[PDB]
Amino acid sequence: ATLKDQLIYNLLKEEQTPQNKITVVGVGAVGMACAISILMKDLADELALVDVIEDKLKGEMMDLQHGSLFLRTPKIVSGKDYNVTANSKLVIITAGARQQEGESRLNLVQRNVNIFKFIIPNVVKYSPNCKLLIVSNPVDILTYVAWKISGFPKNRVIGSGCNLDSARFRYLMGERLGVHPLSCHGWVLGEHGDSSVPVWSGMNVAGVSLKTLHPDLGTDKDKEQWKEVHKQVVESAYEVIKLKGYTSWAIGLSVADLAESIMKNLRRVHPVSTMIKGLYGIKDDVFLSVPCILGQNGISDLVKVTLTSEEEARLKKSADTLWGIQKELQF
Amino acid sequence: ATLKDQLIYNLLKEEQTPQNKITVVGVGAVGMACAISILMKDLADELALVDVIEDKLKGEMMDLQHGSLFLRTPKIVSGKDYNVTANSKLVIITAGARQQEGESRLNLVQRNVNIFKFIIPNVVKYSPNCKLLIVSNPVDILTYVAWKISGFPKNRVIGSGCNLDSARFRYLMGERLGVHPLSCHGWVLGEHGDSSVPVWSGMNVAGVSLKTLHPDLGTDKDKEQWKEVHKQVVESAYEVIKLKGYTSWAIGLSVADLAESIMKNLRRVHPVSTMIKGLYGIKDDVFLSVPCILGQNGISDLVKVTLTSEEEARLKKSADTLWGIQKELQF
Amino acid sequence: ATLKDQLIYNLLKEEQTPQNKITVVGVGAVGMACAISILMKDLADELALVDVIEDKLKGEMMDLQHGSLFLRTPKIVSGKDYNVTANSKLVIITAGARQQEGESRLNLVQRNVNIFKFIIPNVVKYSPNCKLLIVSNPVDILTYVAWKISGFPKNRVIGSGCNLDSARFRYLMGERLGVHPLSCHGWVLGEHGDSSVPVWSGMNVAGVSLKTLHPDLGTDKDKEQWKEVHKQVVESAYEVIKLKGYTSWAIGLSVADLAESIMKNLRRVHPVSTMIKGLYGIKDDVFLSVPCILGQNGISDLVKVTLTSEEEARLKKSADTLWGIQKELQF
Amino acid sequence: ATLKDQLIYNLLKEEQTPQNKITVVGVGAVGMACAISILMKDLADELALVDVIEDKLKGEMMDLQHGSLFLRTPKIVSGKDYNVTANSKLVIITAGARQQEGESRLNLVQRNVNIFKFIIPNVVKYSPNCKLLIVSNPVDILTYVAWKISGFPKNRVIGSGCNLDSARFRYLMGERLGVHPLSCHGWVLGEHGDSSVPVWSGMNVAGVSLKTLHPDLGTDKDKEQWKEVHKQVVESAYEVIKLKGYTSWAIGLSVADLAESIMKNLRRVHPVSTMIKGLYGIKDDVFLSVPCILGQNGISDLVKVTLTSEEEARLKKSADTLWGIQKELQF
Repeated sequence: ATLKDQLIYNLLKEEQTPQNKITVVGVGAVGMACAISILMKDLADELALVDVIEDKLKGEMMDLQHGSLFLRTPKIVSGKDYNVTANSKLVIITAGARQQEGESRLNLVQRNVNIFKFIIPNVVKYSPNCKLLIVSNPVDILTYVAWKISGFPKNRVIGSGCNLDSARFRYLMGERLGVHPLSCHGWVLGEHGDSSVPVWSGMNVAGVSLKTLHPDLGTDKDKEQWKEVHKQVVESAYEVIKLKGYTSWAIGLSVADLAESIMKNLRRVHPVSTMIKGLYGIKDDVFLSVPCILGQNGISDLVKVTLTSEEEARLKKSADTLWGIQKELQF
Repeated sequence: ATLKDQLIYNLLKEEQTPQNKITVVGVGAVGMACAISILMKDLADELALVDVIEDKLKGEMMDLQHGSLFLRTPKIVSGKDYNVTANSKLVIITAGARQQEGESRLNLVQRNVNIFKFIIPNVVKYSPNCKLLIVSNPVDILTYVAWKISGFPKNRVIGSGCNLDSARFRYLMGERLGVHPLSCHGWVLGEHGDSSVPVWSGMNVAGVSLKTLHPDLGTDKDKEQWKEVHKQVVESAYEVIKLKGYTSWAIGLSVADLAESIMKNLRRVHPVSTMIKGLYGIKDDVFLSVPCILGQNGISDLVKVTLTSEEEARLKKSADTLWGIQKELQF
Repeated sequence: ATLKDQLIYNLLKEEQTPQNKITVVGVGAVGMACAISILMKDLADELALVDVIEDKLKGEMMDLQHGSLFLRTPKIVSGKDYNVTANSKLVIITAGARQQEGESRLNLVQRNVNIFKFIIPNVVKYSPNCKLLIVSNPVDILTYVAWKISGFPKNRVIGSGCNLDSARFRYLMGERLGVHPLSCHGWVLGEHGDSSVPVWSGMNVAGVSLKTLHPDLGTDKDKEQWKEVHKQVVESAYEVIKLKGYTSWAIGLSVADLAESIMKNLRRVHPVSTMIKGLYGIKDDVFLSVPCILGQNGISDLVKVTLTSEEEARLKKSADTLWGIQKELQF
Repeated sequence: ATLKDQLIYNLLKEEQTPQNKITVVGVGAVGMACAISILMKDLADELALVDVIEDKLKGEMMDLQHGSLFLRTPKIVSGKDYNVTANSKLVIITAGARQQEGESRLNLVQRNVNIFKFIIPNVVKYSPNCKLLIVSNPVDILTYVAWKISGFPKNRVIGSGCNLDSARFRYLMGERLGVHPLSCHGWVLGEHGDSSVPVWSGMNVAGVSLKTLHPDLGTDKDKEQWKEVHKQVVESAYEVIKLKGYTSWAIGLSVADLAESIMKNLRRVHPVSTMIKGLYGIKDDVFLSVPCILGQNGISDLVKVTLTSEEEARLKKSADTLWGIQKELQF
């Protein structure tokens, strides 16, 4: 008899079905940051990695596996075939084309659509009940694309949206005030990136309205120039990209935070990208970041934030731009 | 009055001395894996990053800072000047030279020595009471170098040594037996890399000696070829390097495990590289991996593993090789 | 419209089926220690508490609920009706009768049987696929009882058995050696309590056999009297009971450790009580503690520990005693 | 040579100085709930327990020690002599007299003063640099007493105050709205207990003011009777006490949350009891709960919450009552 059979008496042939499985698609810096963050928060009993570059994929998988002693996620697998993703509760999509210099936004989105036309039906085939969390940029449009291709109901297709931007906002707020960002409250909503909307009316510490204490907050008459905070939020990513080449750690952490609300059914509120038609005067199928209640069924509820006519106007303009692109897309 | 002063009443101007500070030197893939692993285990109240490449350094720092909302380490700093490292309890060195094409080993090692002649006195100046953890390769030699340059007592200079190799060994063992590596015990000792020694006599599950059940275990007559496991331990790292270009996650996790024993004064036993002269038959000032008890004073105690004459012979040969290299070095 | 409906837009009416639910039966000190340990390790998305004393039950539930802000288990429920336990993955039984003055052991055990005849079919009705973890004393016998009543296969009925005794053993060993118990290995097997068997041959640090270094280890000629360690393992529990009235924290922590292996499918090895007929020379349907691999299907595999004829004799004597009691029982 | 000395080579005689030590005074249900919560959050490298009932104290200590394998706090000690508390960073006081039926508030406070006159100088003697966290009831007065006796500056004497009441408020808010309490914001301030002040103006989700959406919020004209939420907060403890005899778990969790901000220097904002003279028109040395920034030096800063004249009036009346008692105290 083998050493194993001398040492160990087997009771069960186990038809291994994963109970809390997560898949990350794309093993670039973003995908791997998501993976390590997920592994270190014990959110999954099985982690699957998928990418088209087989050697890099295998290398990342093995590197993680070699750290198993220090983790509590007993199964880490990878493959270019989507059968490795079967029965995932949550599938995180980070794959996508990188925008070349002089490439139009439309062209970039169409390249990503061509990628998603392959990824999404494969994901859906093997995990028809999963939640989709889209991290790939441009996230609002790509969440829309994932939604269109998957045929999933809207509660189950979520874009990372302005979750990280809101985290950055709160970090900068905390630095200005000398308070941990957990205790600084403020929301960045709408379209991820330059057009996002900082909701000044909601910024507070301990329930104290900053806008109330300082009525010129976020305006051009503001002597403390709080507008810059938002400008910094918008530009931070660029700066990080200018400095180290890309951004990864912060995105990975924010994505793991989302994953945690979903996998643990927390019903926390996160600013994520969701199908917003019928709100704020928006009449098209577009996805924008609003505060959403996240749980085991994805987005169950939305918070209705009261906005100024100017803030609503920004949202509508974003919706118009997004739709102007989306209607050109070939599925 | 400013918004801050309308919102916040200050009681104290605080000369904040960090109480649980860790420094990582080198922000390549290894250093950043160490940093993220440390941040996600809440081991430090302040993390300092140091490197000579300033833009990359700043970018990595900012990327981590942007995730502050999701972390419990309130201060992350960086700089090329070592004054940012002041008052660290633990300093982790991952920096080192990369071997150029056609450069001899002695030359490469000498370049690392010259680098350490700058790094180490700077580290010691600002944190004279710290523990030094050397991760840079070749790790046994560079740990010797750090020890010589720092003038620290030997309990406070630790090389990562065979900690990860032992973790890999336990992973592979776990895969062969169908058991989590936490419950599979086995030690890889001696010189990190090709010359390491798998201590077959200690391999066990639930205290059951595998060698006793299978006396040919690890020999050439072993029909199950357990030798291959050790071979894979040695080679897997090369494989990962061939597949993805480098290794990072597993080393980061194992280093964070070491850091955890040190920062929490756990007195767990880890196979790390220590100045082993006067034990195990070793007669030169060399560092080799043995099981060490790690706590807040670094290595306070060593486990004396009973070895066969053949295992002892391998350790002595490693010591002779290491000393043969070290005596060529100029300090 | 209500405030909620002005604030929140609902997308979904959710039939929420909990995905990682745990039930604790009995809210005495042991049950509540288990509950708090489970809540602080984030093992469950729903925790159900059950007991016959309704006011105490409700109070404990509310007290836990009031700490929800500090926890990551979004649903805590309680009730005397077992419908609150529906769809549990793991059900932990701590309930049992207390021996009255002048009541025989057989009588006490029979009362526990009669209690289990109510509890177990109710548990099974609402969670037919759960794992049962029996903590109630006398644990080997009551685990047998739960197994008989439930009709579950043996992989799914687990007694806490000698898990805590082994933890205590490793603590005492750690105290003697100056090493954390995580790095001190030793197994207490067989019948929980006075008759348990310390397996001296497996006691080790870093794979170094203590028995090999010290052949008299655990015998009567042992000048260091390591036997006393086992004695203390047996007696410490009495001592704690004499000192504070009962024991709770350590058992709660050890049970949460078991739960963690089960809920996360870890396949770690734990010394738990399992139906051991056909192994270790045992010929009756009795439960004894051996090292078991624990995962999502309960006990999937057992480690076959090499024992001396004397150790085997002790196990057989325990089996005969247990069967001698069990055959008097009426189901 | 002993087995230990054969197995282990000692490098260091360690003058053991704790780096992150916490003391809990009082091992009643509250003290032990604090202790288990602290142990499970890895906030201390050493935990000291102190109480006057020696057998109960020893029993609790041993019970915790037996769970060491499952914890990462390597030293747990206890004693009636305060020398066991030496060099604590944080000392949590839960000891105190229990109010008898018909005992006046003044008489109860004086009994507690007599207890504190023994406890506090002993604590201060052995840990002159510690932060004091007073949990004993009535907490506002006893924090004042601890402050007077210790001679500590006010940043270093903190009362648990309305931290738990605010947590309960947020729990109830979450239940009314279907949102996790982490995402529900609301503050209970002032005097702990019936006279506490729910700050309706600050209640919000995602920065959306509930008071703005529902102007009658918290008034007698409120058709949804949100006032009841506060009444429930006030009464919850009584109910829990009526049901199970006392309250423990929630307090333990909230206290551990405070301890975490202090031990990790987080600078989070918590509603804790602090010396409030010179604010809200208060002219006496009284302690009330306001939002405080908590870190390694205790309370470094206060948030200035804008209150209505009615809310201020409630605070002033509380201050008057507290002072009316405090001026009768004999030190």
